Amino acid sequence: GSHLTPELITSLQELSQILDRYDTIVFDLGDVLLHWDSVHFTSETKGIDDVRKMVKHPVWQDLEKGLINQEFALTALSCELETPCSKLKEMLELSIASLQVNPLMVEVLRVLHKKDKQIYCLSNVDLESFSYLYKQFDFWKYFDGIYVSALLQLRKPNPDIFQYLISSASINTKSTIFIDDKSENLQEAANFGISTLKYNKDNFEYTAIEGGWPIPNMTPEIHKKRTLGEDYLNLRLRKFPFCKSFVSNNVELIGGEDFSKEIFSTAVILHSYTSLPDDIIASMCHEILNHDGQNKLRWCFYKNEARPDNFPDDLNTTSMVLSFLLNHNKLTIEKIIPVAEQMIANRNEEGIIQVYFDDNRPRIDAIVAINVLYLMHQIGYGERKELKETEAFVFDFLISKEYLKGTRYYPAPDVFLFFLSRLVVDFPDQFEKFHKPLTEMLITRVNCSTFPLERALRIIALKKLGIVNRVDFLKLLDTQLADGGWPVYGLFIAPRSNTYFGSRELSTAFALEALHILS
Amino acid sequence: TPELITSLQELSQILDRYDTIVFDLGDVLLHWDSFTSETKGIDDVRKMVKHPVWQDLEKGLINQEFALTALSCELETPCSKLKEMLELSIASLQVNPLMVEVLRVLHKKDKQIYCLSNVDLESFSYLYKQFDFWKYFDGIYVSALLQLRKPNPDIFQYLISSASINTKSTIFIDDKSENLQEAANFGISTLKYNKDNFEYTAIEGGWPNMTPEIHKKRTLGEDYLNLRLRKFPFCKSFVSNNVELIGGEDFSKEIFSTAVILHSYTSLPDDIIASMCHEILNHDGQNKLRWCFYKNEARPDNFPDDLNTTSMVLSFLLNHNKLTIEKIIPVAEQMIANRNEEGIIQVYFDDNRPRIDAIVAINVLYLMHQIGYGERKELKETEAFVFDFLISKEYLKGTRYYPAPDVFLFFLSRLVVDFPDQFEKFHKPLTEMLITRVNCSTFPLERALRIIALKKLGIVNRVDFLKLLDTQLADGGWPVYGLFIAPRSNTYFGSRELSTAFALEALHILS
Ligand SMILES: [Cl-]
Ligand SMILES: [Cl-]
Ligand SMILES: [Cl-]
Ligand SMILES: [Cl-]
Ligand SMILES: [Cl-]
Ligand SMILES: [Cl-]
Ligand SMILES: [Cl-]
Ligand SMILES: [Cl-]
Ligand SMILES: [Cl-]
Ligand SMILES: [Cl-]
Ligand SMILES: [Cl-]
Ligand SMILES: [Cl-]
Ligand SMILES: [Cl-]
Ligand SMILES: [Cl-]
Ligand SMILES: [Cl-]
Repeated sequence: GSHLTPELITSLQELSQILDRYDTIVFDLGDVLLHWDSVHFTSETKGIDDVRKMVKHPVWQDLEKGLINQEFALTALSCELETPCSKLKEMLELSIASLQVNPLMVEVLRVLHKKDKQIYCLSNVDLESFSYLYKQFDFWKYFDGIYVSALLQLRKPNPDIFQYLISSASINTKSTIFIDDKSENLQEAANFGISTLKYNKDNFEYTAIEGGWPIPNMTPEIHKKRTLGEDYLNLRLRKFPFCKSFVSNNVELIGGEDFSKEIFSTAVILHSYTSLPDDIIASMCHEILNHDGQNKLRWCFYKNEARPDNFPDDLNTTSMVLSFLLNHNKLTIEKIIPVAEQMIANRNEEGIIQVYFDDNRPRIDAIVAINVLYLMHQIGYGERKELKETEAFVFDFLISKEYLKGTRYYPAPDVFLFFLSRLVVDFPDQFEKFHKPLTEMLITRVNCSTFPLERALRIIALKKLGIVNRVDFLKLLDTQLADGGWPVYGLFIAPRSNTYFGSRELSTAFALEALHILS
Repeated sequence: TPELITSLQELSQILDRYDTIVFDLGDVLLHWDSFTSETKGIDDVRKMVKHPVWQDLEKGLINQEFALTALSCELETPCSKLKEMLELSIASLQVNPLMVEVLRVLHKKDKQIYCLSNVDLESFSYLYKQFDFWKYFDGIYVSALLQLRKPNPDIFQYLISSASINTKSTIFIDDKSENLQEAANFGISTLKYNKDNFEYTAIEGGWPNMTPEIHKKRTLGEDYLNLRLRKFPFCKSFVSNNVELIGGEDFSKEIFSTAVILHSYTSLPDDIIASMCHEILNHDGQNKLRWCFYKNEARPDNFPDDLNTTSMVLSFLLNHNKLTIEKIIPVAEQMIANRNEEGIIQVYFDDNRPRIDAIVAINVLYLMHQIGYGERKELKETEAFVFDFLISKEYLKGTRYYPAPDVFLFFLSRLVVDFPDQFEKFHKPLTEMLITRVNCSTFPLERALRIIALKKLGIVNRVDFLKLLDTQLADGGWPVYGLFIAPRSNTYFGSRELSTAFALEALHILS
């Protein structure tokens, strides 16, 4: 008998010794951390009765990979399974509503987290189910990274999903064990050198895997597109370190004209793309410091030559600039704190910090509130009680889903979620209640629009929150133009004239950040 | 080392030696005469066409608005100035009168003749409308429709495979050396066009992309469709209030879907054709060779026989030798007795339910020409109805029973291509419309219609075909699609069978 022989495990003490030997543990969700009831007769007798007929149908694979959504999958299945779609939907909702944790295995996960193991979730789940599961259960915080088929356009047991996890997370397979109930997933993982642990009803099957042989994707294309985009952006900003911009009446800036007389794009690029060459940072920083419309560490959007009559300094440009200058050691907190105090003196009747340093131009904007809050927490103002109404404004904007209508100056919903994730992730103790609702919204928006900049925002925000969004990443590659830059995009607007501002530089900087953060 | 040629008589003997001739458009068939500007930015269009972004535009990845927007940034020229220059360039193009005559003669001598050219979609649409040599090509291979461009060897392989070219007897006329160089690598002889002469290289051919995956998907699709129709030869249908039939309920009580499939997908196995033909012949909604859309069990009270089901059924049976023209002609005469006061043939056999529909008129006209009624004078107004519907672009509003514009263009293409002498004036306006619509909607059945109709008109639409491939589900079927509606209640009918049958016809016709 040449077949390897799994060591049977029947005592939690044994399980703990085995698991303690490994640096990295990979969990499945289904029937390891969760269980559910699949049988649901309804008020409708026609058709199937067991949700297992749906999840094992080939169409379910398209759902799992994010190619189709649940409405679409159920339409196809109502035909193939000769069952009214409204019954299929009812069956699926009831099954989903009946899911619970596996108490032993969630406790296992919590303990491995305490012991500072590296823990990853690798699972086939469709996108809307994943959203729901993320909100409903509370073991996600135990994971160092979450790899879900609907965000990957891959599914177990395809070898490519194991290869992508191993590469994405830099896994050393020799000290990695994989817990799953399906034998064909475990066999696929062992052939990558990962040791296996079969989760059975009353036992565990433990197979140590010496491994050692090397590992068999998109990676060559990726390196050339990254290089081509870098070269494109570096040439643009070495030639024009004052970031150019075009104005038009549509988000694609079709027929836009060169404007190039506002400092905010430059600040945005400094603030967001973390791999700029040092010489470009210096030249762009110089444009910030020497900008026309700086008055006593307050910044105006416009160069003086372009400033409309009576156009005030604004808190969005000032917050983002002060925050960048402080992070790069060009200003001290003690110089910034008096300007922050003027921001706190800029609240309106509801207590919300406003957009302009000008009592005759009252406005609020939830992204401007976010970036003001970011600066506040950065300088030590984080517990000033005068911030409470501004934070609640931001919180309700998220929870109410009002952000789906955009803000006054930023129409795209993902921009709000993106700048929010900077605050929620960089100051986690002060923003815990934002973490899950924010991550849940982002999950539901994976691949929901085609604009490269929007794609890139979702990639970066989700990855900073522990979740790998490979789908938006792939489609982001498809839209690089042949000179290596991405298309222009209108990131913000003058709302009364409906003028969009944007640049190829802005799109390309975020696209490269997204490519970098998943590398 | 090329052989320099300056004798027309020689050229004629070189060209007579080849079965297959490939033309480029630039310099070979169209040349230009280059009007200044003191505005800021570039003066010659040469800088746009050599910019890497121009390649995206030629490959059909972006349109002209998009490319001009990027180019206006990289070239620091106002996009409106780039746009004006582009347009003046394209409109100053003129035919090459010698080559157009060479091409007319080769066509009249029965050669196989192809156009292989890098041109963006909107320019091609304009040039297709502007000039009248397109009719001498057997197949037009344009980069914006292929998502390939010269001189990459992929585009030559695609052409050789797509048109089944024997390179031994093929010669390529072009004026760029790198294009000819690449063609030679495939065994194709070259004729470099200069203004004073041709350089001719004879090259010995005759020696032997995504074909692996295409085959799997075609096999998977055929297996899905064959299983569905072996199990339900009365083609099923679902109904709902939206084109995707989200929320749709099984209906399967109308015969027209079965007729559409028999009529449109030409590779069904013999046994499925027989069972489905049996459903047509046994349909109880039938009365003296007129058909009703509904089974009797579902017929609404006083619902009449209609010319759309009847025309399509009679046409299919005549074509599959189940009925004779002599039995059909008295039904055709009843259709001619069904004109409204404007002289247009109506939808229903019932003077109390007066309706017209441009697709019903098309399928009636098709039957008429098939049976020898093609010159009856009573058809004149119905034909003018269809023509005005096309030319006026009113078809973009859909017809009464078919909301999707490509459905009208697709059924028109069958008529126009199957009876080419009676519909000449339709050919170019119809091909123009279809060209501007390449890749303009996501629905698979619509993609498929544009692919099939364009190929029948001699233009290879690979853009729509590649996107078609991505929407197949893992069981081999494409998603359900609402092909027609009961307009007063706004009910869509459709099936996965219909979507799948058309998608497979599209894959087959480009194979
Ligand atoms: Cl639970
Ligand atoms: Cl959690
Ligand atoms: Cl997969
Ligand atoms: Cl500059
Ligand atoms: Cl400090
Ligand atoms: Cl406001
Ligand atoms: Cl707002
Ligand atoms: Cl904190
Ligand atoms: Cl023509
Ligand atoms: Cl190329
Ligand atoms: Cl049947
Ligand atoms: Cl006959
Ligand atoms: Cl009518
Ligand atoms: Cl109509
Ligand atoms: Cl004819």
